[PDB]
Amino acid sequence: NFIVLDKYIKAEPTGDSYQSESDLERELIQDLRNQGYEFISVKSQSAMLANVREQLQNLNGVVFNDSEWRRFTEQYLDNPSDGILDKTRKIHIDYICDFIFDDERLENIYLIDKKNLMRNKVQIIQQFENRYDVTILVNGLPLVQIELKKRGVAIREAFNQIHSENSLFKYLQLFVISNGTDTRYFANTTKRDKNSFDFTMNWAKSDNTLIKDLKDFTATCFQKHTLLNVLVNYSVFDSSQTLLVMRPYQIAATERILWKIKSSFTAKNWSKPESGGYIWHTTGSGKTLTSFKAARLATELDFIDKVFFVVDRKDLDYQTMKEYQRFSPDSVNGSENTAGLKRNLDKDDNKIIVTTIQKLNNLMKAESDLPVYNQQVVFIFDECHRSQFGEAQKNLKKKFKRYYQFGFTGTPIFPENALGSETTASVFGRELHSYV
Amino acid sequence: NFIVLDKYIKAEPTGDSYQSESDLERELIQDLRNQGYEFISVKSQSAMLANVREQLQNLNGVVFNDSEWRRFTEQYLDNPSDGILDKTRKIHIDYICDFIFDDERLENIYLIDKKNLMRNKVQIIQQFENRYDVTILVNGLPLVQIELKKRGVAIREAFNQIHSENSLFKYLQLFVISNGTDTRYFANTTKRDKNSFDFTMNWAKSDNTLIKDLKDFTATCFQKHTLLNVLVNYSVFDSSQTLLVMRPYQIAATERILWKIKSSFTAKNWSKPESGGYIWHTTGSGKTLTSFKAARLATELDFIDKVFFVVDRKDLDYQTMKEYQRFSPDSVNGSENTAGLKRNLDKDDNKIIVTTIQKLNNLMKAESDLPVYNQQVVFIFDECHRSQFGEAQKNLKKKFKRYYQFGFTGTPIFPENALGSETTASVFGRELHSYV
Repeated sequence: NFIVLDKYIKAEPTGDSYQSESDLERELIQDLRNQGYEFISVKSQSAMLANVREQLQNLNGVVFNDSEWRRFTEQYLDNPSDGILDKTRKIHIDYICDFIFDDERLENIYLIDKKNLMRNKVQIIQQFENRYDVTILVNGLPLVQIELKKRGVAIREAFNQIHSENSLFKYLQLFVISNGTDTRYFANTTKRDKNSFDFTMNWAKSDNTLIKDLKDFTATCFQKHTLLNVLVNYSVFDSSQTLLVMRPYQIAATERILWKIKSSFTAKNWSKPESGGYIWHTTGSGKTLTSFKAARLATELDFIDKVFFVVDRKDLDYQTMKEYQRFSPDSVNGSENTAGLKRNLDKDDNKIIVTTIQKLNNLMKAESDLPVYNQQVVFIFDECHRSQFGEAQKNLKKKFKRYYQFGFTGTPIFPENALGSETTASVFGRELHSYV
Repeated sequence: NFIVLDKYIKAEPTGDSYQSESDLERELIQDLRNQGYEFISVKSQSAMLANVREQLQNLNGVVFNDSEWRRFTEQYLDNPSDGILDKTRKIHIDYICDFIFDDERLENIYLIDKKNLMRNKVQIIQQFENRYDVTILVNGLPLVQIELKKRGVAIREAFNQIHSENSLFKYLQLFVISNGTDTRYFANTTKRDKNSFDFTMNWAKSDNTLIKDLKDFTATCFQKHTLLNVLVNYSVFDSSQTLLVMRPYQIAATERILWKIKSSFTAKNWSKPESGGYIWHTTGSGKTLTSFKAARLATELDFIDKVFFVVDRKDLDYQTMKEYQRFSPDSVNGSENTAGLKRNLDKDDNKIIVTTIQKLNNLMKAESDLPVYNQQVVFIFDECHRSQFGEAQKNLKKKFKRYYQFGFTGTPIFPENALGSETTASVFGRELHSYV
């Protein structure tokens, strides 16, 4: 089911005292091969590229000769004129090459299969030819680089010590830094003070249970679906350009939201006060980012037709829209009126719509039985049922039925701070995932 | 010394009855390895390209990695978008790639070393994956394709029977067709009636001794310097486009001319009536082509400074010039006057000058001790000492001294036809090479 775990797995030390740099390598290879991986031997650079033209065969089902592989190698996969940024863009944005065969038919060669990601074959290798390196290599390309240390190299100086040929090691998205007792991970940002252990991430369980050691970290995160979802569906290549990786509580809340959608659609549920739910992530979050990944994975999920991330305007429809235009390509304005918002409800393929609740009430109190009624519609609020039970919501319970009404709160109106509005007892029902 | 032989070598049958297609293959491989060749085994297509990045190393003295070899393989040597014509042009015209290293220095990668051609390493391979094929493969590239037959396949139908992958076999310049008794050779022209055995060539000795069998043909022509000179210095890629290969008597006459130059320069000879010489090739020759190769190999020979291929104009300075512009790049007009011809004697790097004898007499009877006197100058006449002993020639014996005065005749004035002028007794001295 989920990605961020709910059950605390068994974590035991298997020493192998962690003042070494090879025993934890062997233990890590043992645990990954227990998790059904494949260890091959490439003490070279070209044979690694020979692995790609065989592992990609199973993923695409078509046969290269050597002559097509010349073109595919030098024009698309292994351009010498490219660094880390465009190659990361090739990982996350342009991951398909529209390749022309010598038989002259255009076929789409993938790199990472993103729809049905079980086909994406993983392998494990280690260092060859600096320090000691283990590499989880996905579909021929090296993606995750586990870098190991000792206790004398503390976690702050672990990053601070060290930050063609080879050019193939510019596909590395992550750098899982660990020593034997603490384990942190991050993406390609290499500053000294700011990109220290504060910007890196403690992987954790659902609520607050942080993970430090290796064996528990390997048992949790390095599953196939888990680590491939962390690589693919939960990382944003911002057009700064900067790769941004979600926090684990963000991923957990997004998974609870999307599984609530998935479990509610299969049991024909809509317009129920228990069909909703709400999240409390207060601040220091990038709630823009969590809401964006929730809405973006909702849009492709094919059960629905419209997603309304909708707030109350006090310079928010200019602000958060500017956030979602930062995550460059696509989000449709609810700007500027209730004439053209209907045009946005006519349009598709860019299904995330960011409007204000006031334009929605101006649409819903009039305009005579809109034709976007029967479609499956997901609301993502801000100032949710833990902040309001507003007149717009009872207008909504009057008009709409096939809606999944979710929301976010910054400070929830609990019974402990019930001075403003009610609690959540008949609007969103249960709380889903929180952070404090 | 020479290329076309003067001594009849021993030709003996070593049967191995020639109703087979494998015994003459074995005999041919035995004879070529007796002539100091190398037989490797490539039952593939890619490993043949692996031979190139090792044999070219000795020829250029520099080291590729795999990444430079990607660029050199796909951009220059093995373009998929090229056929036979541009690849033949790469053999004979653009045989150097100005390659940029990954260390960023421009160095000139050769294909065939043309100045000191002993470095050009040859190998021999046979067929793999049609009929039976033996291939002499020069410096990694396959150049000569010996194709073998039997007696039941007659020499006329031998060509007439059969006229990516592989693309490497488009470097083939020749097709030495033989059966076991007769042996013929030609270049890339594949018509039925016209490009039959008439346009192909009987290799021969100096005067008239034709060669038919294999063992004598292998003992004569498949020497390293002999076959590499036939490939390199005695083939013209005409801008028709058509590759033209010289006749053996043409090559023999050119070699006698150039060795007479080489033996006369080393013994400080000039202005002697025995320092000259003359050729009788009557017609059906392309005397334009023989004279062009004589003058062109004279110009690069570095002993001389000026070459005057000079005739008497009856629409010849427009005709033969049009022939030498057909052999596209470079030949300087003696057109149109004795004012600008002096400009042509000032200019260099295009040392072949085609003027008329009348403009020369207009230059030599006046203009007061020209400054192009002391340079080493080779005259190539037409209507030679076997056709005239003209007043221009005694003006020349008055003025010039450092000249090598050669000439051609169509019908020689022998003593047998001495009605017109004298013989050659004090002008060019000895006859050099003839054909009838």
